[PDB]
Amino acid sequence: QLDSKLNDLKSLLKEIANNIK
Amino acid sequence: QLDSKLNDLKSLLKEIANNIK
Repeated sequence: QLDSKLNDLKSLLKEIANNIK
Repeated sequence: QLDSKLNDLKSLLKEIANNIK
């Protein structure tokens, strides 16, 4: 479950990367 | 405890993302 939270963080950071890019 | 440190890193990266965004 903690790792799934980390993967959600990964999705969020990818989303912000796409936004800024 | 290491995972909590990783989650603190997650909070920091989210904060910088909000700052730049």
